[PDB]
Amino acid sequence: PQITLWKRPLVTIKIGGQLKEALLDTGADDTVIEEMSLPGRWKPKMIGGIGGFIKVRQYDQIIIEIAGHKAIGTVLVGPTPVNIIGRNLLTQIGATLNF
Amino acid sequence: PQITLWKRPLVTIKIGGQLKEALLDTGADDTVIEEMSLPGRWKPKMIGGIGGFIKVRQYDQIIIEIAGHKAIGTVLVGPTPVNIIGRNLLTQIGATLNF
Ligand SMILES: CC(C)CN(C[C@@H](O)[C@H](Cc1ccccc1)NC(=O)O[C@H]1C[C@@H]2C[C@H]3[C@H](OC[C@H]31)O2)S(=O)(=O)c1ccc2nc(NC3CC3)sc2c1
Ligand SMILES: [Cl-]
Ligand SMILES: [Cl-]
Ligand SMILES: [Cl-]
Ligand code: NA
Repeated sequence: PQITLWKRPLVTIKIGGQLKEALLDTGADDTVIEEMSLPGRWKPKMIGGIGGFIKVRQYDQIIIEIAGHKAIGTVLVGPTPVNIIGRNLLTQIGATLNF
Repeated sequence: PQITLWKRPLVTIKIGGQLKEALLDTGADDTVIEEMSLPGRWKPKMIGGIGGFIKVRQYDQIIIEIAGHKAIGTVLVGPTPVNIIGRNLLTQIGATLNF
């Protein structure tokens, strides 16, 4: 698909058996999801955004389905105001910015 | 161009006759630049994201070149960690997301 940018580029994802709405975010290195449980090992991380830093849990090797496309990668879980799909997963679904 | 996302989508912008680096950011509604001088009057705004928010100065109808493409629109100036080109200007340069 081609997604215009007149509105936020929101998509449905499936993660951890749950459906969520998330923003396709070329400005995000990593994927950051609101509080939820995920299986397996995690480690803490601090990540900076516009308003300073938040503490997150880093889960590696998490499968995800983004607007129907599967991939796998690291997911950060914590108190983000928006669920964001970052470049680490956008690459895997073949997303590009075109102009 | 077609910009893949294996690295950050950094481009050169020109604003006030000077070149700066900025992130093409589909997750940003608005364009936010580090402290600089711009002409005219400004209005107040707050913009929030990961970590919380920053207070910025809103300048309207500013001439800005993004990756060689000419735009004229709103620029927010304040203590952002990174210069961000948001959807207000990405739509002026004709950018879409594609996969
Ligand atoms: C979080 C999203 C939803 C909004 N932001 C754009 C976003 O692309 C921001 C842009 C950004 C990049 C880096 C530092 C600060 C901001 N990305 C972001 O925080 O991603 C984090 C993810 C993790 C941790 C790190 C690493 O990569 C960067 C960073 O991986 S924002 O906070 O920078 C921003 C920008 C413009 C803007 N305009 C607004 N307009 C107001 C609503 C009417 S609100 C707003 C918020
Ligand atoms: Cl990853
Ligand atoms: Cl590729
Ligand atoms: Cl604008
Ligand atoms: Na894991």
